[PDB]
Amino acid sequence: HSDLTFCEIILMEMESHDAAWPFLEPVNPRLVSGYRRIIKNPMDFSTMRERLLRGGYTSSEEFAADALLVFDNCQTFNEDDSEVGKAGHIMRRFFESRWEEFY
Ligand SMILES: CC(=O)N1CCN(c2ccc(NC(=N)N)cc2)CC1
Ligand SMILES: [Mg+2]
Repeated sequence: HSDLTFCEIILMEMESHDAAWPFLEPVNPRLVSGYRRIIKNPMDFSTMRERLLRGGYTSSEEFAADALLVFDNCQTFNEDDSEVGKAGHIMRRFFESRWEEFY
């Protein structure tokens, strides 16, 4: 239990973060040329939200794996100096620092 309440806090905080806009909804491969081919396990904050609300996280580590998948994917598809990439670095650093001051 106590693991999952910290997941709620950090996901709520990532959901309302300024730099969260690229990650709130699943990427739409129809709009994003080449995303289907490059990103084999897409992940986003609303899917983590859907899974967290339904209970589908056994431990905080599974939650963290999805979080890190958001930022691993962001770095695979977007150049570091791109507008989405810059947002993603800000979000990844945010997650990592928040996660470490809980564990
Ligand atoms: C999460 C991720 O990797 N995404 C890449 C594709 N997305 C995107 C949005 C806006 C621009 N820029 C523009 N002028 N339309 C480029 C790409 C957003 C999600
Ligand atoms: Mg990693």
